[PDB]
Amino acid sequence: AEQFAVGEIITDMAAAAWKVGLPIGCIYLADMNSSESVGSDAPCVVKVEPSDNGPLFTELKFYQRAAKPEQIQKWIRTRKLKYLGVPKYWGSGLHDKNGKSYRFMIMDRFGSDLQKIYEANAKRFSRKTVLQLSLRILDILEYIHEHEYVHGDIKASNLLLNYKNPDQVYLVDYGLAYRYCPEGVHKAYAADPKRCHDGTIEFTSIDAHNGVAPSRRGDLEILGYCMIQWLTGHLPWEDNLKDPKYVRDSKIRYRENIASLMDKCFPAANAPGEIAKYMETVKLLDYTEKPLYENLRDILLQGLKAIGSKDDGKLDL
Ligand SMILES: [Cl-]
Ligand SMILES: [Cl-]
Repeated sequence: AEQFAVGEIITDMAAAAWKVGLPIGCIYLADMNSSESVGSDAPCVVKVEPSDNGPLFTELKFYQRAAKPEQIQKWIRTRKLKYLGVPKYWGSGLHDKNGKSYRFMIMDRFGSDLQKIYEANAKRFSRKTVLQLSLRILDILEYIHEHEYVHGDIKASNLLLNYKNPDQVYLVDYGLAYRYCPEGVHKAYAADPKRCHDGTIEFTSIDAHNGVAPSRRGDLEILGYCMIQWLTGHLPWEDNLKDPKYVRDSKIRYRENIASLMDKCFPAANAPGEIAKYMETVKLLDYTEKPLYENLRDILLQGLKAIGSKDDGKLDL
């Protein structure tokens, strides 16, 4: 069912006016209201779903709580970042059509996802690329964690490049994001009956596989599996993804013996040292424990030193 009449003007709850464009979930190009049509280079998108859609409500709440343009900018200034890969929230509202109620949200428009680019590079990213991606993902994770949320589903298809700057990567898709710490009260080590989702099976955390709610260590664990996938094209459990108990068993055993994971994934060869160190540091975290993000970033910075490079913000894609 069509949710918009192309080129109509929609007004958000803050009375800001936007125009709807072509598709690019149900996502359309959007821009500020003007005499012009919305073009292919539009700086925004409008996400629209029925008002009873759970994920868009969850996502909207995340964006309203943590992604206000001046909230992000303040954090950038105070932590001295070049940028922060949390997309900006521009507004939202309610839209009725054909007697059905819809929710809509306006957010930044992006370029390509990383999964497309990974597959065009024969399912490899270079070590330089992986370290630079991971540093920026750590900035993002620290931010969202400090604002009471975990993502639980970090992967290359949820990483998008700035439309005007291909060295800036953004983490998208908060429809299934979890408020692990509402009002500073950490959730208990247990399943949340309100949350069904377990992340993406090849990348998800051991906590998720055990059926408990995702926490901060889980996000960092997910990023660890992504790094291996990106560097090598593979994960050990990739042929058993229809069998969750196998995937969990494998992740548990490999966490208990990280050297065996390194031998498995970097076979007959030295493993890049930063990856084992990253994983050893994450392994030390308890469920409720606050990560030492700077130490994790130091581990990756040492990997850049090791290859004759530095954090110059260049993703080399
Ligand atoms: Cl804040
Ligand atoms: Cl291959």
